Amino acid sequence: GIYYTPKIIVDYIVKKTLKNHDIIKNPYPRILDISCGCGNFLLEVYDILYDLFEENIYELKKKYDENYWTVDNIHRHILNYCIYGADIDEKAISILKDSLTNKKVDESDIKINLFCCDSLKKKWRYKFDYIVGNPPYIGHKKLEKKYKKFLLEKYSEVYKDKADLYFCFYKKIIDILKQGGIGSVITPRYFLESLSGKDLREYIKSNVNVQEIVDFLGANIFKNIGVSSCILTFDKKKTKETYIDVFKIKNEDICINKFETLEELLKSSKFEHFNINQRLLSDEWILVNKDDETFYNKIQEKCKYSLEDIAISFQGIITGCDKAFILSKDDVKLNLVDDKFLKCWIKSKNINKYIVDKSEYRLIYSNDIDNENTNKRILDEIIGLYKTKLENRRECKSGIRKWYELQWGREKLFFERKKIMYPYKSNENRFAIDYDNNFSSADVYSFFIKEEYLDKFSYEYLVGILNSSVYDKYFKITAKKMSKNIYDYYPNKVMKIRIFRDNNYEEIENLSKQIISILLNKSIDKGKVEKLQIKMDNLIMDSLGI
DNA sequence: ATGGGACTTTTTGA
DNA sequence: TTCAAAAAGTCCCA
Ligand SMILES: OC[C@H]1O[C@@H](n2cnc3c(NCCCc4ccccc4)ncnc32)[C@H](O)[C@@H]1O
Ligand SMILES: [K+]
Ligand SMILES: [K+]
Repeated sequence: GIYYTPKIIVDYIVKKTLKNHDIIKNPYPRILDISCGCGNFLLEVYDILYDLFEENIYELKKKYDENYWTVDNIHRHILNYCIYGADIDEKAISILKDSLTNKKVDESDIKINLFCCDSLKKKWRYKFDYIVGNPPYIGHKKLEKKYKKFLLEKYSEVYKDKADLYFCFYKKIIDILKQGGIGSVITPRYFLESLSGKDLREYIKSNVNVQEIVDFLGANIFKNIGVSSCILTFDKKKTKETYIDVFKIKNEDICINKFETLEELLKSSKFEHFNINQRLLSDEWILVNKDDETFYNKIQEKCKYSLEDIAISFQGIITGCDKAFILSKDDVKLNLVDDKFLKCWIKSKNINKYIVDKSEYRLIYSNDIDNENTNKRILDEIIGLYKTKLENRRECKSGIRKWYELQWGREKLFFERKKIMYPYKSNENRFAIDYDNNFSSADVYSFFIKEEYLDKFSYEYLVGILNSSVYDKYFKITAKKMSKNIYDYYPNKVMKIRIFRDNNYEEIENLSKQIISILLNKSIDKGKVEKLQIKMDNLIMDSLGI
């Protein structure tokens, strides 16, 4: 339903927009929260406004109607002309209306600008000086399909495919912000790097000046909520400089109440600060300090190939109901399944650097079951146990897929070959050579080398550089940060990784072969692997001139 | 009970 | 026909 923003963040966002407002020049500022809820932001806006008017009451009295500008009239003026809110939930609006009314503690029917409505559909009849708040976050699975049709038709500039509802709130906030106005919101951080956020990033960069980005990375800002947050402050002021302040957290384990204010935390050693030229932003926003930019640019300039140039990428199997098709390799039910139907099956946790654990699970590649009479035992006793849920998959409702078939069985011959596999979400680079024809779900991605690039790049060389500390840091510069100690390792970024080939190729490959050989023996002395990795990292840093 | 850690399905638009 | 993206993740315990 409704999510509670921490008070320290609310106060920071309100101060960000109002701390330098010239109330003498403009005593009628319009401040709007478009998903105000119970008024976490708007009630704080009231307090800031009240002090602002009271500190300058005599100056306003002298400059303007001296009967209008009294301390006793500040409450009425704020509610009539300054505070605006919208929310879909009428109970929240009712509570906020009482809270705003009780700030005074009837005289005559004071009107409060609170709208119970869908903020994305409301005919907004004027623009606003300042916009603050915390919009709803709803992804592609959890957003109602009927509503998505409206968003795709009307918010197509920021919303396509797997985009999120809060993209549209960025759009609406920008569109109804007054010229010279200031907006400050807390949203998920994912749009900063995600493929879905590309159009939204283009919309922001070309319509507002981004003053500041506070990136909390994987820190837990909302207690008991699995989301990662950032704060964006932007304006429509005519400026020539357009440089962004970026505050990036250093330690994700920090608790947000370290000081009384967020400014103390931002200026502390817990955060790093650097500046980014908004004019230099491409479709991607590479937000790193100068040392990392130099590091990243050296590697990009030195590497003449990308993984996409040399490799074929694919996502793993999607059965659509794992419990129906995935069995423990020691399950007695597998005696019913001819081994021609059985594939080795691994999870993301089975991928280490350079090699995969031995599989403990088997997939029934049910697409190869010819019909329901020749293998009735498998259908009745294993797969049919989940027949109702299997029939509710989209391709079964439409008749594209039989009820016992895998939803997305892919191509078997893609998996039954030497290939490289990596987990879809990890704390570090973990690229392994698969020797055992392992299948996997979508928590593991795979690629193999194009035949015309085999004489330039071997699998052993590739897992060598890809698992190095250099490439771990290099990938994480632009990688999508998901939660604490987790990055997405998806092809839309993994395949952009650039690779090189030079005089160190042979020794890097040989070091990788030694690592693999040690990792695969029984009396495993894991320690020497670390020494070999350090030597390989030195060769790689020498190659890339870092 | 909360807060922190290990781990990751299938729905969905294109 | 069939690809790949998506954390207001999910679930557990001390
Ligand atoms: O969570 C943050 C706050 O945000 C409010 N809020 C959500 N969503 C809209 C909204 N429009 C989008 C509607 C999306 C939708 C479509 C179908 C069914 C259910 C939701 N407009 C104004 N406040 C909103 C919530 O009430 C809450 O207080
Ligand atoms: K006057
Ligand atoms: K988080």
